[PDB]
Amino acid sequence: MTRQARRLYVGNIPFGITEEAMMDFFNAQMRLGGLTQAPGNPVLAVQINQDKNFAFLEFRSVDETTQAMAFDGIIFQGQSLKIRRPHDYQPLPGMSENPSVYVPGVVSTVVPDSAHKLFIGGLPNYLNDDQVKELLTSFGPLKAFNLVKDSATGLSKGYAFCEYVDINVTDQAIAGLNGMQLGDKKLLVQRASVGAK
Repeated sequence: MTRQARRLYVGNIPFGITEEAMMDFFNAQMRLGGLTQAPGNPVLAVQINQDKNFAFLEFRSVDETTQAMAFDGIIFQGQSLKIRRPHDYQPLPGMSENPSVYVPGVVSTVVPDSAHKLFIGGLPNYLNDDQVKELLTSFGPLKAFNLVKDSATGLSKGYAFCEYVDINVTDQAIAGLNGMQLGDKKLLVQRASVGAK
C-alpha cells in the first residue's frame, strides 16, 4: 500500500481542535496555495490524539501528500503546526520526497544547529507561537523558527530558536533584544551554540 506515503504527522495542534476543522483548514490551504492537483478534497481523513497533542492527515494521493510538507510551520489558531513524515515512511521509486512549491509566509519549524541559529530565552509564557514569531520577524524575515512547549501541558517553556533569511539580521536581533527586562525575566538572545549543552 502507498498508505504511509499518503499520511503526515501534524504536531503542536490547537487544543480542542476537531478533526473536521483540521480537515477543512488543510483542504482550503491546499486549494488556496495552488497545491491541489485535481477537483475535490486532497485530505480524506484526520485522526487526532487530543491527549498527546498530535494528528495524522491522510491524503488521496502520494504527490499531494508530498506537497503538503510545504505547510510545515503554518500558523493555525496561534500555533506553529509541525508537519513531518511518518517515521516508517519510505520514498516510493519514481515519486519525489520533497515538496516542489513554496507557500508564501510559512516559516519552517526545522531549525538545524548552524552558525547563526539563535536562542531566545526568558520569553513571557503567555506569548503563543505566532506572537513570538512576530517579535522576531520585526527584525527581518525568518527562514525557520520554533517555540519550545512542554509536551505534557502544552504550555510555552519561554524559549525559542530561529534562523533569519539574512544572516546579518542575527546580530540586529541580538542588539535589539538581548538583556531586555520583562517582569522578573530578562531575555537572553545569543547564537544557540554559545549556551547549548
